Amino acid sequence: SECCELCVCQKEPGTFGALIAVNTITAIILVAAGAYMAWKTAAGLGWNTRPHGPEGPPEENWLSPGISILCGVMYAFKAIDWASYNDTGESTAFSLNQVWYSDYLITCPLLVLDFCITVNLRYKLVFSSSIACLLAIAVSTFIVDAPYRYYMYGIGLAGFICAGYALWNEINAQREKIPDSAWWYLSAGRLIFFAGWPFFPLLWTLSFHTSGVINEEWYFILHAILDILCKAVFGFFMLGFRLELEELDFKAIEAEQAKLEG
Amino acid sequence: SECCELCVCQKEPGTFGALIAVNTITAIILVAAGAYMAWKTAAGLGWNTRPHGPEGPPEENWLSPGISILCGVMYAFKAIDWASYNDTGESTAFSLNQVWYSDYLITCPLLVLDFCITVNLRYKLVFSSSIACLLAIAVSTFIVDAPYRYYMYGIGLAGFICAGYALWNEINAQREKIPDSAWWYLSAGRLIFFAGWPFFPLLWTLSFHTSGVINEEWYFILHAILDILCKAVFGFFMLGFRLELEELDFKAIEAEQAKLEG
Amino acid sequence: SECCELCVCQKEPGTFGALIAVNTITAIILVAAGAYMAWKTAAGLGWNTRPHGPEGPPEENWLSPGISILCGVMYAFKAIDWASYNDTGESTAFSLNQVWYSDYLITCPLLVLDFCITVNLRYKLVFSSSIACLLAIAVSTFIVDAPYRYYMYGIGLAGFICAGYALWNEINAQREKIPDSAWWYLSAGRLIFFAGWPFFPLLWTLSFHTSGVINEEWYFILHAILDILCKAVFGFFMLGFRLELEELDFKAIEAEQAKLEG
Ligand SMILES: *C/C=C(C)/C=C/C=C(C)/C=C/C1=C(C)CCCC1(C)C
Ligand SMILES: *C/C=C(C)/C=C/C=C(C)/C=C/C1=C(C)CCCC1(C)C
Ligand SMILES: *C/C=C(C)/C=C/C=C(C)/C=C/C1=C(C)CCCC1(C)C
Ligand SMILES: [K+]
Ligand SMILES: [K+]
Ligand SMILES: [K+]
Ligand SMILES: [K+]
Ligand SMILES: [K+]
Ligand SMILES: [K+]
Ligand SMILES: [K+]
Ligand SMILES: [K+]
Ligand SMILES: [K+]
Ligand SMILES: [K+]
Ligand SMILES: [K+]
Ligand SMILES: [K+]
Ligand SMILES: [K+]
Ligand SMILES: [K+]
Ligand SMILES: [K+]
Repeated sequence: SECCELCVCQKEPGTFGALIAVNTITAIILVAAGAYMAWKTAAGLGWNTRPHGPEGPPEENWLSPGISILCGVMYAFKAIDWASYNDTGESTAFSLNQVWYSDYLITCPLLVLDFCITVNLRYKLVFSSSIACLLAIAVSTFIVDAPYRYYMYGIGLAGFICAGYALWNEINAQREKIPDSAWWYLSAGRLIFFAGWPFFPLLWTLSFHTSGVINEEWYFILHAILDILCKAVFGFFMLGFRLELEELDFKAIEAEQAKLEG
Repeated sequence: SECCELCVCQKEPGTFGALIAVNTITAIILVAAGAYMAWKTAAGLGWNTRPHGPEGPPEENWLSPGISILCGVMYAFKAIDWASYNDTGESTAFSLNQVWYSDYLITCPLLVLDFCITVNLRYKLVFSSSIACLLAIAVSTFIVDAPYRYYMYGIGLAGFICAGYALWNEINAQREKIPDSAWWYLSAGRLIFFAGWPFFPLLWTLSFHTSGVINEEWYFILHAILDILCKAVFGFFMLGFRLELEELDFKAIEAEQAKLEG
Repeated sequence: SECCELCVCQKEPGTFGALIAVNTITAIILVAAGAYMAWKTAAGLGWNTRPHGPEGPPEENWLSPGISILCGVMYAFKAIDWASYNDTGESTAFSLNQVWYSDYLITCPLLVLDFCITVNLRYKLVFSSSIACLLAIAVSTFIVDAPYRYYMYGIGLAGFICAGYALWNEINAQREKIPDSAWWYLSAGRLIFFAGWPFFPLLWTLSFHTSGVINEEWYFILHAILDILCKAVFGFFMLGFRLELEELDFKAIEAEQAKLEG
């Protein structure tokens, strides 16, 4: 039928509790992580919350909490949607669970931008737009029928590997500048970027529409954990990196000022 | 049926004259207001149209006329759409009247940005993106079915109140800088922002889909007046503010130059 | 029926080879042109590929290759879509051939921006957003029914003529600055802009939905050539302009430095 054997549209009303629970929990996690990040950025500069200043926190210091909070709002909307599936058995009109990877568009162009701004990686906009385009091909690979979904997957994967290589090069060409104390958080966010991301593309090969190992319910459940790790946990490592940099900057400024007085 | 009792889809062909008229009138108003604003910005700097310069009017001086003109084009498209409902009785393919608050997305992210640029309010992009996201929840609250539209409304209203509080704080933390002559126009645009906006959210509670006091025809008619007051009249007050600032700046420059010669 | 007499939906499975071929060829052309442009921008500054520097190529030097490559990816997706029409006889779920001029949105706001950045034309964002809005009216004129498609066409054409006039003025008010060596490429990209663009609007008058001279198959075939000329060939002239400017800049810097040493 319209709903494939392994879809959430074949599940009966009353059997969606797991999905609502997972999505509410992730909404809370993402929103609260983003709120901690927001508090940390507002409260102060470095690890010891040094008073910001007249201009306040930079506007890019809000990109990171921003994504986490927005993804949490998205997940709350998804859980509201899943609750309609539990009752009416037929979703909402505004379902963020209908189009797969449609929310990942926004989130990704915002995260790659974050990384590229914080680490001062070059071609910030280039990278961010490339990822938006590769995550538009991702949506397509879920909608487009069999033979052509694999052709589209090929294009998307080629570009993903190309952009990944270029990104790797950029981070490794900024390693010299990045202090060793701040590199821990960077390498952790990179690890999240090079392992965690390829996971999204490989889970495709075992998905409900491709193979059929993971049914749509469980695919959705797994993409929630992956979002906690991207979005939320990526931002906590990037927040850490930022704070380390800002504490080291405070230290450097204070030392420069000591030498200025002396 | 698909069309609720109090909808424009239940109205017979030939009974849409009022809607076409209102929407054409508002199109004219918004476009002409934006054109006056455009002329004023191009012609000169302050109230006495002081010759601009080599670079010309700043690109942000076009955000304000821009929105008004675009909303007027939107309303012209809406009136064309309403004319098809008057004749064919079944709308156009490209109807800006189908999805409610879908046009408000663009207009709002552009207006909050305007305010934040002109008054130099901090977190410009943050505020503008927050409003875009809260006006995406607004569209949802019109499409999503009963129980879940109120859950979504709750999220949207929470964020609206949060962003409103934050905005209020920002404007009041910039009051010291803003000259008293320019504050008149600011307080008027703020009044339009804190009263006029909450009106949009409260009319929801009495709308065709929520309660049923205001049928979709009249809801549409009221949202046209509200757009004249937001968009058009908001920009005339903001244009006024800008011009006041620019005239005071011209005065300050001329005084500084007199002291430079002396 | 839903498909008009002169549409690609009336063509039988197996008769789409021409469309696939044209769209694959254009995909290759656009991608390869954009890749040459990308190589040229990365490799060096001017015509003689002068080593760039620490910061590398400006982020706007990627807007031009970018569009060409993205339009090539779009056309590859279109050819994949056309192959489904050749086999299944009913398109893909993600068809870039469904909505007419929907891809032109992105491409156009990116190209006008390019021109305005490279030639330092004023009102860059204004122009780019105007074109995005006029190319949203373009999509409408393909979907909206008879009487109202001509009303929308009128609005779109009025704005197109207005923006065209304003653009002409801007380029002619920057002619004095632009060196004569670089003007060749500029006038060629302008020629592509003032002739080539009006072609898009005039082909509308003879299209499958308006008149019926050009059926949708051949309209699609012609819009592919027009994209090679816009996108691809526009960027090769703009790449040329950029390179000329950069070689002249290198020359000027080297002369200034000779005088600095002397
Ligand atoms: C926070 C959101 C994330 C990390 C989403 C990432 C999405 C991708 C890395 C998409 C990957 C792809 C697919 C699974 C579909 C098409 C092929 C790829 C590789 C672009
Ligand atoms: C110029 C356009 C304007 C002023 C539109 C504003 C729209 C809102 C303030 C939306 C308000 C909300 C709803 C009516 C729906 C969801 C809840 C709110 C408060 C976000
Ligand atoms: C690279 C993409 C290009 C050059 C697309 C350009 C599209 C236009 C110039 C659209 C023109 C118009 C229509 C054919 C429909 C509505 C009326 C116009 C003039 C805006
Ligand atoms: K901070
Ligand atoms: K950042
Ligand atoms: K998300
Ligand atoms: K989804
Ligand atoms: K994050
Ligand atoms: K002005
Ligand atoms: K402004
Ligand atoms: K509007
Ligand atoms: K509407
Ligand atoms: K306005
Ligand atoms: K270059
Ligand atoms: K450029
Ligand atoms: K294209
Ligand atoms: K098309
Ligand atoms: K190009």
